[PDB]
Amino acid sequence: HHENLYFQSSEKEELFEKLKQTADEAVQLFQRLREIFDKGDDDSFEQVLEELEEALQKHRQLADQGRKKGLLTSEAAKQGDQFVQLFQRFREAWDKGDKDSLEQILEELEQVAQKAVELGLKILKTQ
Ligand SMILES: [Cl-]
Repeated sequence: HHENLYFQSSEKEELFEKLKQTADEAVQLFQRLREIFDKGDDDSFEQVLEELEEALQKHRQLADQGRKKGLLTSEAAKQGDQFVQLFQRFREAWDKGDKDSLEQILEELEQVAQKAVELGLKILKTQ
């Protein structure tokens, strides 16, 4: 029989801890990606880019899991869609060698990332 995750305090807490753990790893990788980009190490850049893509995908799957189990769709979903779309453009600029678009998108990604940190952690307090 079905019960909303909202009312399963023990299982919901475990999901929320995994959400914060994967967010923390993705945010750490995003900050290292910025530092590597400034240093200009290609191999290190591509490595951290793949690790960040994998960490972001795991974070987003956990968010989808909570919503499938009953939680309402929060404003963090749409704001995270904005980050994912910009992040895919960033990766596509790197694939194509468009360093012009790369640096411009990265500045915009830094602002969207800070909003995602603030919005996601605020919303989690009352989900
Ligand atoms: Cl959500």
